[PDB]
Amino acid sequence: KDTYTDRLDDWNGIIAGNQYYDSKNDQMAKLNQELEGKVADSLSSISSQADRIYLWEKFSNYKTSANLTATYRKLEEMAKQVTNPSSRYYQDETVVRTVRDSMEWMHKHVYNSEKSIVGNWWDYEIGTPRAINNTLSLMKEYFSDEEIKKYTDVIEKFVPDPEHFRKTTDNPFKALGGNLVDMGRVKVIAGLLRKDDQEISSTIRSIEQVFKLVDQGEGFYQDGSYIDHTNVAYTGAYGNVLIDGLSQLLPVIQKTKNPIDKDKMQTMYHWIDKSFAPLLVNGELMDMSRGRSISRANSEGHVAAVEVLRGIHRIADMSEGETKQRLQSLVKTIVQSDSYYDVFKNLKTYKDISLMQSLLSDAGVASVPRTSYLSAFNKMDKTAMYNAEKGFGFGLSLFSSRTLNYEHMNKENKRGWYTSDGMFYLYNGDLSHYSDGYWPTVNPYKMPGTTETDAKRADSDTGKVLPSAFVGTSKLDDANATATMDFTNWNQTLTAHKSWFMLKDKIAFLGSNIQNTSTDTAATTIDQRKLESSNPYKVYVNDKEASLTEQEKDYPETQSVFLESSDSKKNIGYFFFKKSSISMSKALQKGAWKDINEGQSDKEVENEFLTISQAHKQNGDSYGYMLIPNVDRATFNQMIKELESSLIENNETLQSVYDAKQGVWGIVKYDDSVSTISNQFQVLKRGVYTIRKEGDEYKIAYYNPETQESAPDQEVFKK
Ligand SMILES: CC(=O)N[C@@H]1[C@@H](O[C@@H]2OC(C(=O)O)=C[C@H](O)[C@H]2O)[C@H](O)[C@@H](CO)O[C@H]1O
Ligand SMILES: CC(=O)N[C@@H]1[C@@H](O[C@@H]2OC(C(=O)O)=C[C@H](O)[C@H]2O)[C@H](O)[C@@H](CO)O[C@H]1O
Ligand SMILES: C[As](C)(=O)[O-]
Ligand SMILES: C[As](C)(=O)[O-]
Ligand code: NA
Ligand code: NA
Repeated sequence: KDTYTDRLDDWNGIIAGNQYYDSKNDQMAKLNQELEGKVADSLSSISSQADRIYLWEKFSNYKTSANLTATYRKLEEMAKQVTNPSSRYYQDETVVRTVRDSMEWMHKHVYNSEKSIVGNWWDYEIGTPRAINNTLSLMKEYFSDEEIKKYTDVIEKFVPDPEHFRKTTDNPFKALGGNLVDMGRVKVIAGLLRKDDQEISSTIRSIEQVFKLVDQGEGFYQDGSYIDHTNVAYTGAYGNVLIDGLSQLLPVIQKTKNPIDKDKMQTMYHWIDKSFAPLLVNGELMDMSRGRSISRANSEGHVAAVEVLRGIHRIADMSEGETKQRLQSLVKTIVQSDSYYDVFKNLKTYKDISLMQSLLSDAGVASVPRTSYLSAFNKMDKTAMYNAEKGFGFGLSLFSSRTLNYEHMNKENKRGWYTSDGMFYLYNGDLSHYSDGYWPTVNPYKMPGTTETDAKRADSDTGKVLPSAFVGTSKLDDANATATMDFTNWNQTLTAHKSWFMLKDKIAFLGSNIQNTSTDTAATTIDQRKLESSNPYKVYVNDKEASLTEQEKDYPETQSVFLESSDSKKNIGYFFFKKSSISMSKALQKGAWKDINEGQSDKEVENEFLTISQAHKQNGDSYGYMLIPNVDRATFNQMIKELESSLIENNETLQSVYDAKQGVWGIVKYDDSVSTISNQFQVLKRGVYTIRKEGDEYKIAYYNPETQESAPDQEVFKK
């Protein structure tokens, strides 16, 4: 036909990839079989109505916008198979007619220009328009240009401006990040289908906004942080959509009359290296960056990581030289380190499957274990740490006056209340820990690392920002960093100076100035670990075996707790600097995804959890322990003797831990007094410090979380 048809061909090759199908290809045949099964269920349940109320009973209530998108996506699946020579529905007359009559019908009494948004705007402006564009693009050889325009006009009505969304509403918003990229998958493709040049260029010009790094608001930051929805850490969900979608569009956009400059897109590599890579551990995308996505059963950590990975791979594929090789190496190593999730379970197009296969089999592409790293995403109040030598990841989830604690929207993530109240994540040998139903079964009132009262919480509640701006991480190098959070709980009835000292192969948790003005009880959850019935843990308290029950047992005068597995890479030890009074329990916890996300299944799910907590019955209480993972029993026992005097101070104004072996100090100061440390030096400014001594020279890393600035050494360090 023309260049528009040419671009749409490229698009079809990216969103479906039928030209790349090979029946002898196992992974490919598996996706084909899934699509076959999907079309057969749709065609068999579609109402052979005499013009009935709906096309599919399951998606009948057209008041629930979700049903418009689900319906058109079923037609897209049909379009994918009708153009697949290997599908039993290839060129099938009844499927071609079902798709054509279904479009005329939906366009008749459900989705048209004379309609208004009912329910979610996203379905009307992104979900449905994408499914329609894809359906028409794939089956453009069965539709007339006039029919195509006819079926896309409704998209032009709901989405006429490539710069704003919710345009037909009373309060539209500027499109950026993930939503802006979907604006390209909506208007660039519809523009191609309609052969509308102004639409194409105006939309590509708008998408280019996505390449600019920001220092405020939504978007990617220089330090690797990604914020969306005003002030929510969102690299792992909206960022996913951003890279996933942009990578599909680029090859098509780059072949139109409005290609995008090569230096404008150079920031893509910054996202990959600074924003995405640090959040990927053993093939898992850290949940602290996925917002409300965590409450979706079909998008657990390893699954969400493939959206990013397939996006990175595409980018690598259209790159060249060492950039291509290096990105290739990045994707290869991450995928191969994932022994838990089969990457192919989330590569939904033949070209994506093909790319992955050749990548994994090309001996020319290096696949070397990733090195140690520590990212202080201070612009989104999150910190990611990875130790390659011992093999564990650590995630610190916080929030402040600059960021929302959790997102509960569209009935999703109803109980994420405390997922940012100083919650921590440990990524060890059990790659499935935060998967297999962790979210719907974890007790939402006892999120690991958090200090909270036992007051009941409502599902209808929504996120809040923190009163204090004193939240931040001072990074010294790839293995050492210190963080603090001037914590106040949701109803301002409890406070705590929570601090963390990341010291290469361990993390110290310090909390002081714990006050409670309410009548509820306060306690800090040391941990709530999801167990594997296959790899049971042998629990020790003070080095003596302990038998945990469903009922809470008290362990006063506890100096240590050790969780021993047959696999040392799953071991977790906790060393209490000062004998502490803790309680522990191991109980089967049940729940359903629908409990935390209305749109999910109410099918019962269950998992065994080991919970460790320390109550705080008096004002001015505190806690202090070192988390030491991946070492065996004897090594842990030897290490706690070494750390005997690692606690320097832990009060209302000063918290510090010293790593004698490393010669590294972690310090948090809440005021400007002169603090003398280990009779060696003095720190003089309120803020966060990570200091290392090398001979008589001192390496200083200082960060004032409030002003988001460091300071000349002579201002904060002395002697
Ligand atoms: C509360 C408000 O002003 N608007 C609500 C819609 O929110 C917009 O949605 C998104 C997005 O969905 O990515 C980004 C925008 O920043 C945000 O203002 C919301 O989607 C709908 C449906 O829940 O209700 C509006 O009131
Ligand atoms: C980032 C986010 O949560 N976006 C919401 C949509 O979720 C994404 O949907 C798709 C897609 O259908 O292509 C891909 C992603 O993995 C998933 O996170 C969600 O479907 C819609 C409708 O509820 O709302 C968006 O805000
Ligand atoms: C807003 As609601 C229904 O999830 O509680
Ligand atoms: C139902 As409710 C919001 O009280 O949990
Ligand atoms: Na309630
Ligand atoms: Na509710």
